[PDB]
Amino acid sequence: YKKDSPFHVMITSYQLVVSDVAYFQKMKWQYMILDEAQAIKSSQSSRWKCLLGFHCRNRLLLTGTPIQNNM
DNA sequence: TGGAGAATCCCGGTGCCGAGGCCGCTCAATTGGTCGTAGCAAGCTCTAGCACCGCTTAAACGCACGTACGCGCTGTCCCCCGCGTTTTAACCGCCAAGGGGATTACTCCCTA
Repeated sequence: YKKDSPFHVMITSYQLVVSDVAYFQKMKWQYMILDEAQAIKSSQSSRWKCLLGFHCRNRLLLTGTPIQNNM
């Protein structure tokens, strides 16, 4: 997108990237941020399984408590 | 027959919204191979379906005859229609609630 574009940064709930996943996986993302990435900490979670498969160049996991319960 | 008026048509204008077409994906239809079987073909039995004959009688049928019931015809009325006034509540819009369900979190113990 260039500066003349309908949007630049989109902000979304973890609830919607799962619910609207079929719309999200039909688009190509130039960068991704994940606030409180402890939400992604479980590999059996759909929000992990969904966001794993997003077509994105670069990703940040923002967290303050990375280690959590287990390796 | 005529007529007036009320009801229905038709013609043109406006709008909206849903049908028909386009695009992504997927997943469910198709290709190719294996294996079992099931139902198709032959052969045997003999079951019961068909045909025929002769007797019996009881069910059918032609006709007599009446009277019981179908239907047109008259009278009445009352009760349902048609139309004007009154009233209500059906329809629409917009917000609210919550209630259900699927995902996520984290311990505890069954079971492999």
